Amino acid sequence: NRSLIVTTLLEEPFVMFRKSDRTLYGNDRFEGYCIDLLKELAHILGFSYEIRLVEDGKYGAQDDKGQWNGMVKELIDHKADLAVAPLTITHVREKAIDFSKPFMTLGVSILYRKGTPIDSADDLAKQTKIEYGAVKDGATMTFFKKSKISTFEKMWAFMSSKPSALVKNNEEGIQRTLTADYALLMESTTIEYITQRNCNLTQIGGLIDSKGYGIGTPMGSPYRDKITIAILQLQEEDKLHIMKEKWWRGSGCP
Ligand SMILES: CNC(=O)CC[C@H](C[C@H](N)C(=O)O)C(=O)O
Ligand SMILES: [Cl-]
Ligand SMILES: [K+]
Ligand SMILES: [K+]
Repeated sequence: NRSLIVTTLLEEPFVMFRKSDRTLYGNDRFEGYCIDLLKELAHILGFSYEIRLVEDGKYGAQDDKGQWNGMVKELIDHKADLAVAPLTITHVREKAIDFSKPFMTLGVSILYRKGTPIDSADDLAKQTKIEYGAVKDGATMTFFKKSKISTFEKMWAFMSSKPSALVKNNEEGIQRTLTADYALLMESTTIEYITQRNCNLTQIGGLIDSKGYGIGTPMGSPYRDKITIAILQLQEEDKLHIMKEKWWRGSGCP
């Protein structure tokens, strides 16, 4: 009956500061695919919300003692009711929080400058001249850390010995690919957005795995089921496809 606390972080084109001459405040500060999604869920389900940026700016991972951070920790501590963001649904996380059914499907792939004609992950793993890494404390990093696939094991070994291989966020990571001989391990629908706008960057290879984004909730949340059905209904009508086209719609690359 109360407004729901929504945790998030800034990530183009999912959650961004809207442009204005005015100083903005409250929910009005934000726009993007997840905000559009949040509005539709709120309309369909009849709830209100207050959006808050997660203080540590992280999605969430476990430390050596097994303690979480990021939005995942916000849910665990019940400081937020929902995590509305491009939050990857993973089995390791389902151990701490719950998820709606996925609202978007994606996979891990490679972002790299057009040039050295690498064609796959295997090529990166067998060398060190081209450094590579991932966003710290995100799903992609954790995927590598936990993998039993020989190649990805080789990659994690490399990433974790190399001090700045793992970057604070996408913005930092993308910049590194543009200024250093560096490849970023990143999620594919994001790679898609970036390579349409940065014509010297490209995706290398295809998708190495396949997973989903979902809305996070505290374990046992009373909103989770209701969110899932609304999401399912949005997909049936191709609305999430249309919504994506809206925010990915950009000026192409020769
Ligand atoms: C769409 N957001 C990003 O690419 C930022 C980092 C992401 C965050 C990831 N979806 C996660 O849930 O931890 C990643 O680790 O690949
Ligand atoms: Cl905030
Ligand atoms: K402003
Ligand atoms: K209300």
